[PDB]
Amino acid sequence: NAMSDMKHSKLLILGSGPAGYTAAVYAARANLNPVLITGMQQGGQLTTTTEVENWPGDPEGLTGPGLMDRMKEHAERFETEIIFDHINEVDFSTRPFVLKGDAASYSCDALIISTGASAKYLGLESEEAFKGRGVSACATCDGFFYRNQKVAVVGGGNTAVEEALYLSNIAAEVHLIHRRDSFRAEKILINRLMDKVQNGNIVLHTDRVLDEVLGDEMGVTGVRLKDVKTGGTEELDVMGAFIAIGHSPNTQIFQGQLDMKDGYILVKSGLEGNATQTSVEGIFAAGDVMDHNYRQAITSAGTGCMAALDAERYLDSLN
Amino acid sequence: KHSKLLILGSGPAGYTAAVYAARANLNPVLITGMQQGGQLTTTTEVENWPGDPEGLTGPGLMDRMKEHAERFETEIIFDHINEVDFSTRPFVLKGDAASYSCDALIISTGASAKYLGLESEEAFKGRGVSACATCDGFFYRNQKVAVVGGGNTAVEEALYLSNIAAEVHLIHRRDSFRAEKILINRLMDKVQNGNIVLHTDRVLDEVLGDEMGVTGVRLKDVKTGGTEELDVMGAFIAIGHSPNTQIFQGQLDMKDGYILVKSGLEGNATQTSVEGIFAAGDVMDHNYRQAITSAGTGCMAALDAERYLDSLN
Ligand SMILES: Cc1cc2nc3c(=O)[nH]c(=O)nc-3n(C[C@H](O)[C@H](O)[C@H](O)COP(=O)(O)OP(=O)(O)OC[C@H]3O[C@@H](n4cnc5c(N)ncnc54)[C@H](O)[C@@H]3O)c2cc1C
Ligand SMILES: Cc1cc2nc3c(=O)[nH]c(=O)nc-3n(C[C@H](O)[C@H](O)[C@H](O)COP(=O)(O)OP(=O)(O)OC[C@H]3O[C@@H](n4cnc5c(N)ncnc54)[C@H](O)[C@@H]3O)c2cc1C
Ligand SMILES: NC(=O)c1ccc[n+]([C@@H]2O[C@H](COP(=O)([O-])OP(=O)(O)OC[C@H]3O[C@@H](n4cnc5c(N)ncnc54)[C@H](OP(=O)(O)O)[C@@H]3O)[C@@H](O)[C@H]2O)c1
Ligand SMILES: NC(=O)c1ccc[n+]([C@@H]2O[C@H](COP(=O)([O-])OP(=O)(O)OC[C@H]3O[C@@H](n4cnc5c(N)ncnc54)[C@H](OP(=O)(O)O)[C@@H]3O)[C@@H](O)[C@H]2O)c1
Ligand SMILES: C[As](C)(=O)[O-]
Ligand SMILES: C[As](C)(=O)[O-]
Ligand SMILES: [K+]
Ligand SMILES: [K+]
Repeated sequence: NAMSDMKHSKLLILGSGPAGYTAAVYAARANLNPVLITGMQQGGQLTTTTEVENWPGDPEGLTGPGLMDRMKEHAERFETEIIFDHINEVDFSTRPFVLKGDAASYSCDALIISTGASAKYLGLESEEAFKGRGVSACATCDGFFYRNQKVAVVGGGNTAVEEALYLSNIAAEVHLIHRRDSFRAEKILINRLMDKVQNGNIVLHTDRVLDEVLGDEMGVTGVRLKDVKTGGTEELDVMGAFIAIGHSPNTQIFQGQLDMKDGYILVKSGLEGNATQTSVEGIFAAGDVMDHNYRQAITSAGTGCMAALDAERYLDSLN
Repeated sequence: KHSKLLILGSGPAGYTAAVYAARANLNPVLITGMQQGGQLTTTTEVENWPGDPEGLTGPGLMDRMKEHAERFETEIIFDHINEVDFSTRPFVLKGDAASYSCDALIISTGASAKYLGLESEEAFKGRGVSACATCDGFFYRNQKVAVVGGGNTAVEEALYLSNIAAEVHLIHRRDSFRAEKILINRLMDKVQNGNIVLHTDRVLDEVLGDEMGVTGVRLKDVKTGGTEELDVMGAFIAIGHSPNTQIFQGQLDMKDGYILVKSGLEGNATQTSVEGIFAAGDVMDHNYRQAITSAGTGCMAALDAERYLDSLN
């Protein structure tokens, strides 16, 4: 443990997802000697999915972990300095910028924020009570515990549908709960889903919200659903409940210091360059932390590249 | 031939759009244009496509993108659009022999090499003036050649030619280059220890040659106006690219040839000034112009179009 013998670098990148690692590749080739803080989820959100089929140019068989191992190797090839830490506090009122991690503090002249997003929970007291004892937000992490069991999935987007598909090969049955009667997942995934609904072991509970997670002193034994149209409730017996209701941008540490809207970092955007510039000159943002609309790996990688070229131009304008 | 979605262009923006459109069950039809695979098919080394191991080549990446689009059953058509009508719905586009219509359109027709516009430069095209080093470089085996330009393309072309030609004369109107720093390091190693010669603070004043082709160039000093002559067998022009938008003039809002799009943080960012027409890649980006950013906006254009098509019912 050190006393603010701060590590200074010209360019600091927060995050080890596709935006952060693409930013590193471009910044290293620009001779910026980037330093990248991985955060607690090394490799980012893709490391919890098993198949990526829309990373353009890859043959059948890519996995999430596989792509992000390649991305780390690529940043390392250009001598990116990669540090396993997690930033818990920042000071952007001062130059150089100061970021406090759990291991050390860091300072920089330019900062790329690509801290991505974390799984959202419903915010129920019973959901919180059963976390780790049958409530989970990560099906690849916890699915194998439910072999031949009944499990629930809550949500109606790409993550929920993918998690229900993944669990259907492990669990005896998957109860997919969603508050409307149609899904916003990719159509190819909806086709796979509906094939398992009519021929397989997925059961739909549309127009439902999770009212309460039910359980004993050991863990989950069911969920109560509420009909969104009538207010009536029913019970479903399951041993596990996977929460797949979206991801929230990881921006809590920047509150009050960057312009933000609904937790997303605002950037210049536009067609005239400097499109990833935040409200603080010299701080740029890339990936899911500033995109509430597209939220793909390829679009995250693309804005990661833009943040590195923006930062390079900004640092060049200093000297 | 009608389709819900037509994509113009077989570069990384077009093919990423096709992958996403195909997975959205839109049955995309993609027109390749004349340069099948796009600009990247003319570079030998791609080192900043994130996640690829050492040794990726342009044609190799673009072969992979095409297979990816084919896997999801994109319909890929070798044709080139010479005329469009956007005042009608569905939109109508005319290729070399057949006509196409669509309810939604993604334009990702990229950019093509600019020439200086000199009379002698025009006169010697195909006879020693070229804008593509990997297409023509083999013809100058152990010869002296010139490259004009100061960006990533000119520096990469001078480096590529330096393994083929005896001497490469790199001509640029300032004394520093705007290429990636790692490429400038490689260039300066071959300047000090190899067969590349810098002619900084120079512009190409005239291409010289005989009845068969180029035999020299006249350079002009940008500070004094004095001139000198260089003996070369070939001149490669690498002064940037210009967006392939001529066929859209008068039907989409444009600025300097770039198609304008909504942009912004609220979605529909690739929407042009015509509802149901979207643009992605180098046709709408004059600032970043990389394969990875083109792929990203091709993804956005496919998701914008899917929402548009859904809204029709
Ligand atoms: C289950 C699942 C499946 C998916 N499948 C696909 C798919 O098939 N195709 C696709 O295109 N997209 C997919 N996505 C989306 C894709 O994962 C994201 O769009 C992409 O990962 C976003 O990249 P990013 O770099 O912005 O953020 P992330 O990948 O979220 O990475 C953010 C990084 O920031 C770091 N970080 C966070 N907070 C801090 C802090 N305080 N200090 C330092 N570092 C921090 C994290 O540790 C992480 O490394 C999927 C997502 C999920 C959850
Ligand atoms: C020599 C060179 C080296 C490069 N190296 C790199 C690199 O290492 N890394 C990197 O990231 N980027 C590199 N780039 C840039 C990269 O090539 C572009 O950013 C990217 O190709 C743009 O993709 P795109 O799909 O927008 O356009 P393009 O790849 O240009 O594709 C446009 C497509 O549209 C088609 N088209 C044109 N007109 C019509 C029409 N009327 N009808 C139908 N179709 C039409 C064309 O046939 C072509 O298929 C390089 C470029 C060059 C020239
Ligand atoms: N294969 C892939 O490309 C892939 C895989 C995973 C993720 N992604 C991308 O990553 C992003 C995140 O995906 P996601 O599915 O995690 O999020 P998402 O697209 O935001 O979906 C959230 C789903 O949960 C529902 N929901 C949200 N809050 C809720 C609440 N409090 N109670 C009940 N239901 C709630 C939403 O319902 P409504 O529909 O009623 O709002 C929606 O169906 C998306 O852009 C996605 O496309 C892509
Ligand atoms: N490795 C890669 O990532 C890679 C490889 C190739 C291309 N690209 C990208 O694709 C885009 C296109 O690059 P590019 O190099 O083709 O074009 P560019 O970036 O526009 O550079 C054009 C170069 O030519 C010079 N120039 C322009 N017009 C001129 C004229 N009339 N006479 C003399 N000189 C002239 C410019 O000089 P000034 O500098 O004096 O303006 C500049 O040096 C770029 O954004 C580039 O980074 C990337
Ligand atoms: C709206 As702003 C100050 O983040 O460019
Ligand atoms: C920039 As516009 C007129 O296409 O919204
Ligand atoms: K996935
Ligand atoms: K290249």
